Amino acid sequence: LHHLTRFPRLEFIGAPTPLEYLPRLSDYLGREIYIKRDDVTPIAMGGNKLRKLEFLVADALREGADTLITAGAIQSNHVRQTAAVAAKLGLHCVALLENPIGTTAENYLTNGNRLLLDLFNTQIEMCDALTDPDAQLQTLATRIEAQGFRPYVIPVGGSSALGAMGYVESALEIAQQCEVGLSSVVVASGSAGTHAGLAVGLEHLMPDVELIGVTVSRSVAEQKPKVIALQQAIAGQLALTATADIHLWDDYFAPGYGVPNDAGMEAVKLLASLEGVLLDPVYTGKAMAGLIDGISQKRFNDDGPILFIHTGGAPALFAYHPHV
Amino acid sequence: MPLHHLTRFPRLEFIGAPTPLEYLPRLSDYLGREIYIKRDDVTPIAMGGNKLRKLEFLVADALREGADTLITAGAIQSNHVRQTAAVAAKLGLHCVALLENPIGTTAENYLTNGNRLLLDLFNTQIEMCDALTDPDAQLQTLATRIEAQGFRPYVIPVGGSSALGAMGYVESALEIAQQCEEVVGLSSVVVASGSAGTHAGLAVGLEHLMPDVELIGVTVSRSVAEQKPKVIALQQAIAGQLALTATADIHLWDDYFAPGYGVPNDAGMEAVKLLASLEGVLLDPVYTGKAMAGLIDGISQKRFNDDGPILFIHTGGAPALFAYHPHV
Repeated sequence: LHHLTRFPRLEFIGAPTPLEYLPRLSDYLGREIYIKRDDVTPIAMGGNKLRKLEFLVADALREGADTLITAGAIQSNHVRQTAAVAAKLGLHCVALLENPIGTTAENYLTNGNRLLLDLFNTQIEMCDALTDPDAQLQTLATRIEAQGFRPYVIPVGGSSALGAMGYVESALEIAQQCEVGLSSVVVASGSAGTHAGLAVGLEHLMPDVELIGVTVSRSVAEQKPKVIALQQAIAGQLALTATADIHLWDDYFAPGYGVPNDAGMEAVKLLASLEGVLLDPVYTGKAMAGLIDGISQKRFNDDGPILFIHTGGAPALFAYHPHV
Repeated sequence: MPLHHLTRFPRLEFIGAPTPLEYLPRLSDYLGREIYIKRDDVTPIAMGGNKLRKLEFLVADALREGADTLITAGAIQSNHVRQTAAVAAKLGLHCVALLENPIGTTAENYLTNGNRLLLDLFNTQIEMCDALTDPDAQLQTLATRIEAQGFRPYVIPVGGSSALGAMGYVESALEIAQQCEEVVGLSSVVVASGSAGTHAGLAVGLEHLMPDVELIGVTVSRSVAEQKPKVIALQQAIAGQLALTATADIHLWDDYFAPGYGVPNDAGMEAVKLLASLEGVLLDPVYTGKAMAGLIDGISQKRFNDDGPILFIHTGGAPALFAYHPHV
């Protein structure tokens, strides 16, 4: 795994993020539950996207870029973290945003992550839909370049093979921190970089552990090709083999990306009330709902300890309140 | 060596490792002065903040007493209440909160979003009152009612600001001294001064570890005349508990909080926008935005002892941004 040091990398996090036992949640579910606190990173309310940006933005600087361009929903955590990093480094930031849920709710449209974008002086470009994100970002990049800037394009969710190296890094922390008998790891699976990064790292570091991605936007059939593709791409770049099966549960995100559901919201309440831990309605709440039902349906490989990867997202709580 | 009596006070571990102390190169470039930041806003519990350091001592005391319930008070958008509630949930303690609306707003996000929203997630029992006219007395009346239900209550004062709670910031000063060692020779430290525990704890710690550093408290709710005896009372009580003397004068600037506690002002807003746009750092309209506006003006007016490096204590507060939006 030494090839990770060959990639340029900025230091946004520093020390490994905490890995904690959750004794009250464990007592309630009758199962040992641990949490990787990737929500606690120091930049602009934190999250998983920061691990990716350590690599992506290092690349951006290597190319001498002065502008970061990315895309996501109005309430995207990735756009928020990209914009914070841009501000920190004196780079301009252009965000291509969509309204994925057709809401006119004031807090969704203007509060939460979207509010922070304004504080970070993000240039906002609206679009009807992100039907072809890569191509749409490329078009915007040319226009911004025509204005006299030197743009660097960061893909949706920061999920490229390079971005996903942040989660190979996270896997190293996990492996060091777990040295008890961990059986399963649960993570939200969205743009797939987090899932795929963890997949490559955990195959080599903790081969006996089962990694489960809980989809937040797509069926198993649509999502599996995406995760596998990144997995193979990451593996090649690190000069590793990656043969582990990708596991995905798609039962926990209906009626679609960015729409809260009851199981998800109840998971948010459960973690807040038992552990003082804040999840979110779009990602971690749905992923935790998956973990809980996995216990209910005896869906994991065995009865042993489960590690939940907290990827962040809590600023969305304030955007989604009171509804829509 | 000098702060060794801190050992005798029981404490829970909520923070873990020392919080980051960071240079702010873009802010420093703009202000023409070396600016560092102590990131007490980045702690692991429910969006972080200064109040957590106090809770390490207060809640340890509660557990030693056999208490199963935490009672405290503050504004609807109190960070202290939010952090207290989060710790209570984590430890399986009941939490009861006496809340007031200090600004008389009817704005829906102030009333129900931000910190207030999180209170419901932590299952806090919420008690409204017209105003916290006598917080200590009102807390005791509530404690009596709660005790009558069979609960074993532990009353935490507004802001967590008792001599015991303030030990959290004596501890913070130890981190600061260690982090600055052979790295930076600080001239000044700036912190928001509210219920006064943070200011007072830092005052005691810094007098002993870094006596030549100038500690500036920027008031968020009171004039220098009203605030200073509160800080001094705590400073002296903290020193006593540690078998130390504290002879340092307390310094406060009160020019930066008008028109009052919990009301945003223009300079505060501009300080929030400055830190966000230059450093990707999130301040808040009630506390840190106002303290930072003080730091900035202090530089502009040459209010500090000299032209040397300034450390800003980031005490947190950012969830209030979502409560104050779009207006109050």
